[PDB]
Amino acid sequence: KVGIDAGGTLIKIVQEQRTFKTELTKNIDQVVEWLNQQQIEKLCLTGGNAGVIAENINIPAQIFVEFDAASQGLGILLKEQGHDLADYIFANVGTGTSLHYFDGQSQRRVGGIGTGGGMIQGLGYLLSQITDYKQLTDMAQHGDRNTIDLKVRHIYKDTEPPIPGDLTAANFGHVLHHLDADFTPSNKLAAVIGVVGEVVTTMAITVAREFKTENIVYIGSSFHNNALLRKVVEDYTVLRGCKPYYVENGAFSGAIGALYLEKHHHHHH
Amino acid sequence: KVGIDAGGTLIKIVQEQRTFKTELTKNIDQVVEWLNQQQIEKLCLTGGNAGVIAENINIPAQIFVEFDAASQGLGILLKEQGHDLADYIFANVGTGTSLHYFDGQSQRRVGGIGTGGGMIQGLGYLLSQITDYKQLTDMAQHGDRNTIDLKVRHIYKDTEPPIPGDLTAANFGHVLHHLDADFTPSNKLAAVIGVVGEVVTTMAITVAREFKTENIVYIGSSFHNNALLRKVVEDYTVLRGCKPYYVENGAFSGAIGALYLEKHHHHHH
Ligand SMILES: Nc1ncnc2c1ncn2[C@@H]1O[C@H](COP(=O)(O)OP(=O)(O)O)[C@@H](O)[C@H]1O
Ligand SMILES: Nc1ncnc2c1ncn2[C@@H]1O[C@H](COP(=O)(O)OP(=O)(O)O)[C@@H](O)[C@H]1O
Ligand SMILES: COCCCCCNC(=O)CCNC(=O)[C@H](O)C(C)(C)COP(=O)(O)O
Ligand SMILES: COCCCCCNC(=O)CCNC(=O)[C@H](O)C(C)(C)COP(=O)(O)O
Ligand SMILES: [Mg+2]
Ligand SMILES: [Mg+2]
Repeated sequence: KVGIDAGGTLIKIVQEQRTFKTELTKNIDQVVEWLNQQQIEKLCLTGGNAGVIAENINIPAQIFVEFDAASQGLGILLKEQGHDLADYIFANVGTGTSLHYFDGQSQRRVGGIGTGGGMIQGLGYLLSQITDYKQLTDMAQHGDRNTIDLKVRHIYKDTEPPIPGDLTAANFGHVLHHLDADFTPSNKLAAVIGVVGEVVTTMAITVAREFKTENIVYIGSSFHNNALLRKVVEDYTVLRGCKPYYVENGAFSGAIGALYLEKHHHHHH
Repeated sequence: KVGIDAGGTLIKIVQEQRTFKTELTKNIDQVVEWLNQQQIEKLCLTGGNAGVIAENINIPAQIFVEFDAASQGLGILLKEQGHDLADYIFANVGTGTSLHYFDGQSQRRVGGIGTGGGMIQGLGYLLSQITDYKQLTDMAQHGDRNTIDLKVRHIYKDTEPPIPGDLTAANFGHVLHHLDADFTPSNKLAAVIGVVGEVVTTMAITVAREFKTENIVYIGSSFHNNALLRKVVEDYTVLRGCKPYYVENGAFSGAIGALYLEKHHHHHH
């Protein structure tokens, strides 16, 4: 069997040892072409575009809701990778961002936000005219956010501030103080990644506090080829007294979960 | 006496009936010029740039921390305007955004984020080259976000989604699906206001849930001349089962609070 998580931007495919593959959601027809060349008895599907695959191929399919599939696959990966966490927030930073509290037994969605990988690509395109994901993310890595973002220390100056001075006070809030600066593509893109990372993290640490867990597990393809994003998120998570976890193949959590859920759907009473 | 909240972008001045005035923080020297033409016995100061005013003029001054000054002024304005709220979140959407829980007696800061008025101006400048605040905000009001923002309904298509289809899934996440669109200045600016409003609101409703209040009071100068921002925030607050409140002269809460705190600082035992 095959597990497929057909998301808003990427289609994640898991073949069973696991073989991992991705395809762009825009190229969903090419996934169907690939499937038609395999010897597959059943599709285990999840994600927003699961229905599009199912209706376009004659292989029997079963669909699972992404939140439960992602939680189940993530729980499997965490254990494989040596983590025995009692509870955690997980933040699925996909095309958009979905936040979940896992209490040790099951997941509940506790929030979400439109700041995620889609914004990185879209706002990154508006600021740089780069459409290629590897080019965009590579360009951002070494950007300097200092002429773009305002820190608390910039507002309070010689007065000791009421919250730590190094914190971002206003994303893009320094632009009007640097109107003669060279706002390079790298610098602008670093600031896009900065705001996305800071928003995701802020929401994750807030729901971590609300649900009384110190653990925050970050998954999603948005971290791929984006070490800057991983650092923005890791650093701020630690600053706010929580423990960040990244997961090898975590972006395939849903696909793994779909396979697992299909397998255990069979029972009787 | 005079109350002055010298913030990151605007200096809010209250003279006592109240007279309200603003000046750009960049023009802080002109506030000092104005002060030197008045007959003022004492300055009641708050905000990040309070120290700059105090060190540049010979009028006796007392400084108050903005969070307590804002809370106190807001509590005064709410009562003046007929609201007797038992508790509430207040979201101070200034150059950046600071979030507070007021339990009926005092405030505590419960979060914050760099998505606020500074981002509107800075990212708005990067996308439109407009520096004038009235021009920028006026241009945004009637922008169409539909080719820029991705909704849940766009990902899930003919499948009923696990969360409501009209929700923003990814700010700027539709850009790559509309690469031949005319991304007009109005449309781009509406999307900037959209992401700021949605992030602020998301954080406000999350801490409202955490601290068990249905009331969210929004203050800050970021709402001035920005009906779109007010609508984005109001609508999403209501959708998430909370009650939004806007306050006449709410952006002057800190200045009013500074005057009040100075007046009642005098006591003995
Ligand atoms: N090869 C790639 N092409 C396009 N986007 C990519 C790629 N690798 C990583 N990404 C990033 O990952 C995001 C998608 O994350 P993912 O978790 O797969 O979301 P979804 O389930 O919505 O498809 C993209 O918006 C982009 O930021
Ligand atoms: N006349 C104006 N000039 C510049 N910005 C304005 C003006 N009116 C409203 N704003 C908006 O209000 C924001 C500042 O809000 P405010 O609550 O005064 O913050 P601060 O206390 O940091 O100065 C600006 O970033 C901008 O979005
Ligand atoms: C009108 O909209 C007001 C603001 C809504 C803000 C909150 N938005 C959300 O919670 C949706 C965020 N996005 C997500 O949760 C995900 O992108 C999903 C829609 C679940 C789709 O999953 P994926 O394709 O993996 O990103
Ligand atoms: C390194 O930074 C990591 C991310 C930090 C994100 C959180 N940032 C914050 O909480 C600061 C948000 N901004 C604010 O609270 C306000 O702008 C203040 C700094 C209090 C200044 O007040 P004002 O001038 O009125 O906006
Ligand atoms: Mg996904
Ligand atoms: Mg302020």
